[PDB]
Amino acid sequence: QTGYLTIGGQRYQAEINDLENLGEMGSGTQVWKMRFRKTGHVIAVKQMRRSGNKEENKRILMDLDVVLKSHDCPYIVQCFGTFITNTDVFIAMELMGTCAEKLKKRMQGPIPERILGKMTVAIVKALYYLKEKHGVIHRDVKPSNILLDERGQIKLCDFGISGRGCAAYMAPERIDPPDDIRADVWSLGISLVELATGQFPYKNCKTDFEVLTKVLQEEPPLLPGHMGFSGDFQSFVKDCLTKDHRKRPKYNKLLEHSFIKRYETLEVDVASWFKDVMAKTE
Ligand SMILES: *CCC(=O)Nc1cc(C(=O)NCc2cn(C3CCC3)nn2)cc(-c2n[nH]c3ccccc23)c1
Repeated sequence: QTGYLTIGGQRYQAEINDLENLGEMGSGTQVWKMRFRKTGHVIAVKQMRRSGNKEENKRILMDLDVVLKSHDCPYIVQCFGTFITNTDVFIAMELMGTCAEKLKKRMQGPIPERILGKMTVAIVKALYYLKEKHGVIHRDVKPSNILLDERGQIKLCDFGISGRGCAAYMAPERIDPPDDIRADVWSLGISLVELATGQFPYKNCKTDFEVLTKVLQEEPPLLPGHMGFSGDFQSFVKDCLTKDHRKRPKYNKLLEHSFIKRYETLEVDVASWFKDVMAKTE
């Protein structure tokens, strides 16, 4: 079903001209920021040109296939609807604030652990939902694929390489495979260290292959102990950053980790902290 926008619990018969274009948005690719004239809702609309790249359009249709069937997951970016015109296809995604990568740039420093705790519970349950409900492997987990908004929500972005990735967050066994959902556990751990310290773990790398050598030759980059990080946080990163993929835990035991169980029940106001950081901007 296309041509219908479903914001909240109301379905509106919409058209491409019923959306007011408010300009394009900067993200990993063509997503527009639009305003539904009949309701006033600001939504994200990515436009897939019919005469576009067949390889890029294939990646757009792959993630939409996963996004559409991920409606019962609260940690995946939702699709409000689709518009199939004669020359274009418009996918209406929900509008969020920014990604963890750009949030790292505006912060110009580390991200608090209490914010990464809610983020950790969100991304793990999002990846676990993909492996169980649809057998989907993200294979490209990185801060650029972790969205946030004013309401304090944290969600997963888009899986254009998902199967039933960036070389900077690639798992050790993805570089030298013997003879795999645990590959994203490493990518998540590398993303956590980058956000918890404000610096990429494998620095001073001018080549993608040089990053691959440091993953295999050097020890996994754990969290520093002089920043006040909790023991449960350091235990979660150390478990996620296990070089031997056979010893790295799956999402089942990751959910049973004490660091996850803390921020499932803890009340962390991600909404107020998000508005304060975005206020200080260039
Ligand atoms: C990693 C880069 C990234 O995530 N970029 C990104 C930016 C924005 C964005 O800047 N949106 C503008 C905006 C406007 N508001 C107020 C105006 C009243 C609402 N808040 N943010 C948005 C998104 C984004 N949001 N949902 C998305 C779904 C799929 C892809 C991107 C996306 C991303």
